[PDB]
Amino acid sequence: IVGGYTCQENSVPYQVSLNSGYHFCGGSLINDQWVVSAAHCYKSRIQVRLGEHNINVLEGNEQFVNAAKIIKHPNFDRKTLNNDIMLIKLSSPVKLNARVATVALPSSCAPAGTQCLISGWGNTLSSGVNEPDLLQCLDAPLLPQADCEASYPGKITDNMVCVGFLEGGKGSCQGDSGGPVVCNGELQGIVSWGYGCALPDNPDVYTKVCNYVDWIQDTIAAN
Amino acid sequence: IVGGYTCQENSVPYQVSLNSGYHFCGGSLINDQWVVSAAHCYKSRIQVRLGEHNINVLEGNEQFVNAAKIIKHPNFDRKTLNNDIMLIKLSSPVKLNARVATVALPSSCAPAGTQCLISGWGNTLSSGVNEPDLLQCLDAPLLPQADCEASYPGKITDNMVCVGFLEGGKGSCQGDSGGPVVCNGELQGIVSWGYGCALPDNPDVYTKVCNYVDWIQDTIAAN
Ligand SMILES: [Ca+2]
Ligand SMILES: [Ca+2]
Repeated sequence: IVGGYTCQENSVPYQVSLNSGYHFCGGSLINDQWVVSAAHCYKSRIQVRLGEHNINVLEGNEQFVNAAKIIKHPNFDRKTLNNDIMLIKLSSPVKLNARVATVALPSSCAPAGTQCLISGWGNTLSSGVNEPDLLQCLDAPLLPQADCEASYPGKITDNMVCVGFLEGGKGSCQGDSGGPVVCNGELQGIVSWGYGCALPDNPDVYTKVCNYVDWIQDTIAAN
Repeated sequence: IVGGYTCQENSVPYQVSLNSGYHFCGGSLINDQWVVSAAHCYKSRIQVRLGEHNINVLEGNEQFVNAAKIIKHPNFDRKTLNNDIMLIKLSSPVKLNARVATVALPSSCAPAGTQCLISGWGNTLSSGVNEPDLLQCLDAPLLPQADCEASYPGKITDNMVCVGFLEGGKGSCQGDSGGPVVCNGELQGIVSWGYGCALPDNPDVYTKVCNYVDWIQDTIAAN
């Protein structure tokens, strides 16, 4: 997260870090046994870390659990990043508490102009790389589809929404991928892709969660 | 390497990739049993990969060897990046050939205006991250010390040299660290740090190898 602020500790309780020997993607806890992330974050072995604030320091609220089942959306297109959604079933249920909590699935598609919360341990620079220790937060609005499209001529599907600032300076970056976009307490997007980081005219693109609720439910039920 | 070109295969034979389960730094083969890198690339276990072109594909010329002894310069300052030089003794001597060859230590400090060759598997973007598969190359000049200093007021020591373009667009980035800066066939610098990547007014900084020859020799001899 470029140009965000440090979240208050454990203030984003559904935020998880996907770890493969290092943090590589975020995710969201949607029930005591399941995490939703980006399909582009797939790896054959993943340790899910919940209750984190400082990814490099054991603060006492961490829960570390291995991924049992990792399910990429059957129509994920690694080329367009269309259907960039994946589900992770935890090897075991976590203890839900103050610092480890679930986030609701969306009851509807949020309108353009809604203010959402984006979080992650992703790169904090507009140029070069700086990996933060503490979880970063960013308040940003949902843009109208037409600005989305204009920005990435021919690349936006209806399973994608733009979130951000057309003027630059703030945004999601590498390492924020698969993390949450929460609006009025519901998960509206999954951090997916953008061009550069925090650059003018290049908003962030998110997987539109409101398009997969069914998919999410069925999968969880069948698995 | 931002704005460089793809090296001709095995055309930079002394170039090594430092691997810890993934490429994280470059280095230079200076003899059949030793690699010079950046101290900031230290890790307690490293596999050195020589004869690479495509870091993700086994092309048939690779030599993979574990690091036996990893020696950071005793005055390395993790804060200023002063003395950012490290030596790696390979668990065993490599077979020197066409694609795996050594690069000479400098007989003298190169003058400003000399054209050097920079190579690496580092990030190729000015904003955001793109890790290349093939080794990237960049021809760039050595800048006068005064431009160096002006650029990073209070941060340059005499063990540092700037290499690059004051106008931006070309440069070393994350992942090129510890790699070579070769001028007229001799190792003149080790990729060390810069602000952003490929940005105007922010040249790259390299460890000045001509200041450590003695150190290099003694170490090799004593170890
Ligand atoms: Ca922690
Ligand atoms: Ca290879």
